[PDB]
Amino acid sequence: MNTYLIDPRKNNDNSGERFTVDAVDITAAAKSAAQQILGEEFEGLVYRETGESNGSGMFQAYHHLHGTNRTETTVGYPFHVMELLEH
Repeated sequence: MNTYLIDPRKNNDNSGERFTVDAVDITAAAKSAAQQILGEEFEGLVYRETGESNGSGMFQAYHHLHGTNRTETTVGYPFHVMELLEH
């Protein structure tokens, strides 16, 4: 298990409020972060907008728009996910 530092960025009006999640890897961390930012009703996934694969970067959540038959839509604004070593 690893720890990741989450900055919700525009999701909290760039207030500077940040928090951590625990996850096995960065993509799992980004999904957990999206669930925390967007609330219990969010079910979806995330894709990467910045950074190297398996490394820190900006992520964007998306989901299937309920009531429709096809196609994804983004949810929320991008947020940052960073590996964090705890002591």
